[PDB]
Amino acid sequence: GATESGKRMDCPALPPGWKKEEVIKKSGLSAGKSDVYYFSPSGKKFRSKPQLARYLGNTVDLSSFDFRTGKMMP
DNA sequence: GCCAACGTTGGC
DNA sequence: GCCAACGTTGGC
Repeated sequence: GATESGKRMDCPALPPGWKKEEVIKKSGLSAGKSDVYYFSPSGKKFRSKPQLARYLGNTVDLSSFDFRTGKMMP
């Protein structure tokens, strides 16, 4: 489910077609930690909440959006 | 030229 | 001291 890594998965808190993936760092000082990425319906990758907000504009309110989990967490 | 994966760091 | 957010870069 939602806490699987290495798996592209729907993010139901975002508009239709958005997906999320958690990538485990393979090497270096933070090996084993993770980065979370989002993918637009067109497949473009997004790496931060401000980046999502710039792109989505007023079609979403990301104020309570938790980037790491992909859930709204007021 | 693109882009995933690394490391950096300002703001907290 | 941590980490959200991003810049850089080698490998392609």
